[PDB]
Amino acid sequence: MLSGLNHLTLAVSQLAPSVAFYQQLLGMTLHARWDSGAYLSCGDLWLCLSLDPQRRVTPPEESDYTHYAFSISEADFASFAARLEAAGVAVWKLNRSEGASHYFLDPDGHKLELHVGSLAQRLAACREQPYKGMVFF
Amino acid sequence: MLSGLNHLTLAVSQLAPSVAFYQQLLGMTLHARWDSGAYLSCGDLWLCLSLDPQRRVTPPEESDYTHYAFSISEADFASFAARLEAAGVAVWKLNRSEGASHYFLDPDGHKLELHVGSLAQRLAACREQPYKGMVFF
Ligand SMILES: C[C@H](O)c1ccc([N+](=O)[O-])cc1
Ligand SMILES: [Mn+2]
Ligand SMILES: [Mn+2]
Repeated sequence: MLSGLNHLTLAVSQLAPSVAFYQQLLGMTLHARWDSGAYLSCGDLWLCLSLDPQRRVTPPEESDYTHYAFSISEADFASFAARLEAAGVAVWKLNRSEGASHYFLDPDGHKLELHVGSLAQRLAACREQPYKGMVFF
Repeated sequence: MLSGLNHLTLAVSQLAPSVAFYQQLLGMTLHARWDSGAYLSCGDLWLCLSLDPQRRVTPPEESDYTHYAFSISEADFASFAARLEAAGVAVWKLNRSEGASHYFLDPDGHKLELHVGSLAQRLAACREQPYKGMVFF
């Protein structure tokens, strides 16, 4: 059967600024780069950045809610979010509707998130403060 | 420090066919559903489906190469691909890289992939036959 996410591939319009964002600013590990892409890891996540002439720099009001959240500990969350803010990283959401989260954009407008907590923790939180119509299986 | 992918959220235009696709066709575990979304898991992956009236059913020629690959074993690959084919799921790309891959579309045009093989396997293949301009770190 399917066993998890093998990799996340993000199309990018300019390879070098995107590598710098994920490696230098977000601290991911860069394993290789080539003329049209790069391979990084973030813990067990395999991230591929793929140079794509079709990728457009997309304002957050023009894209849907599809987004990619990265795990961070409770101890590191606030200072990492504040560092992104001080570095001028654009945002896209302010209301914490799914717990402790910081919502920010990559150079092409990919919607990213820092989040503290697991699915199990979110389900437990939702039992106390459920979303409208929520059912648990 | 970021420790992994916390969750993947896909905006969907119609919640019921998306739940059917991810839970029933793709075999993911449904943990909760509410009026405007659902939480599923696939191995370690926390997947959120978020009902979004801004999501367009998007032909693959009109979206960039951003895509989401799920892990499957080599032994299970061919029968899972055949299941998707029987269900009429559209393919958006043929495989031309190392490791088995099946490139398929979700009901809204999200670009998905079944892939066999790890980052370590890919890096090993690349060291033997580097892409144009490839540098390792
Ligand atoms: C911008 C310049 O071409 C360049 C800088 C750095 C790398 N690298 O670390 O592999 C590649 C290419
Ligand atoms: Mn999220
Ligand atoms: Mn891929």
